[PDB]
Amino acid sequence: SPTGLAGSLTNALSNGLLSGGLLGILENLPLLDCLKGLLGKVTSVIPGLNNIIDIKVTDPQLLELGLVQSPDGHRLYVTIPLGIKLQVNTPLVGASLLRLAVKLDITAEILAVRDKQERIHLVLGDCTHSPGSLQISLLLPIQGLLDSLTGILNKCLPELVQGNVCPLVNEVLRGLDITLVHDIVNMLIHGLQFVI
Repeated sequence: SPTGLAGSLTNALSNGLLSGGLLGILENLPLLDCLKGLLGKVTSVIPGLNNIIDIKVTDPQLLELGLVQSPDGHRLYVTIPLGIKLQVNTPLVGASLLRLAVKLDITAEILAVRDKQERIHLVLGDCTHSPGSLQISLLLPIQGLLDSLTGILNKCLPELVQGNVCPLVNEVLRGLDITLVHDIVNMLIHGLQFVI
């Protein structure tokens, strides 16, 4: 159904994000990089035996976007709610240790800026993980390992999602429908409010 800019922008973004192979990106997040003591050297030095930890990611999720327009009408902030499942494993004995639910929000800032030669550009300014949005939740005295783990995932990972997802956001933005972009730009640059 046809609608104003705010709601057009919302679906255009969802669609691009999905079609641009988000979900895939979320499913291939290099999580074992959140782990890089020397008890790791011991496993890597006994041939025929390694990695007593592994993390496969499952069930990527994009929830519905969210839109806010700055008070001076010059700025948009998109909220991008994400969700993954985490299965913590150990190849050595071969059984699941933890299955975890993780939710998280990226927010992208959208700007119009008039250049040098009287052109206007639609730009992705800031694009961060949203502080306070990281939320782990559990699905054998694992709690020693749970609180060590969910602790680790708290500065590593939001910066990891951010780094993997924002470039896609950058891409979906530029690839947007030309008239939609042209309309958005001219409302943002003139402070005209459309988001509601």
